[PDB]
Amino acid sequence: GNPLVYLDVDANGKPLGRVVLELKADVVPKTAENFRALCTGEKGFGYKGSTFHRVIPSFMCQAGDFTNHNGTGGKSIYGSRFPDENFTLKHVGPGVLSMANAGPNTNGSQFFICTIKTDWLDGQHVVFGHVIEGMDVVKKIESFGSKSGRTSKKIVITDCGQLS
Ligand SMILES: O[C@@H]1CO[C@@H]2C[C@H]1Nc1ccccc12
Repeated sequence: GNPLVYLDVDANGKPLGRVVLELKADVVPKTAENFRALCTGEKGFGYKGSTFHRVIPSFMCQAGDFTNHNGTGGKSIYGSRFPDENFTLKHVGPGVLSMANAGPNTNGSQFFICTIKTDWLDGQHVVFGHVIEGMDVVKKIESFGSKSGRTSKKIVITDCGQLS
């Protein structure tokens, strides 16, 4: 069974609500497991307390750099980077959960949730899940972004974890 995990997100300390994500461990077990474990914090580090640092309306919301908080950092539960597992899942529309990277085989912890079909990323970013509920919360996050990616409020993952 695929994990169900959640992100509780605030904007300047004000709750926006909860995003619930299905992780496709049945297709990309290593990538799903990394994200699941970073939600629970069970390795001693993870997403709790970190930010959505790059948010671009009509594109995507990017988070997961819990070390440098600016797109340069993050790390996986395996090491500083891990290979692209596969590209079987595609960026088919809004709600897709996919790995940010810095080129081939540079997955760490940064990730993005799409607010549009980002099919030009197929074959280059590992898709590993989708939004089950809370896409309205993703839209609220999106509303505090801008074309440069700079956010107009501090968007924080106040809490995260696993539901099943
Ligand atoms: O080691 C890799 C590559 O450098 C950082 C940290 C980690 N993942 C990642 C993903 C997107 C952007 C930058 C990075």
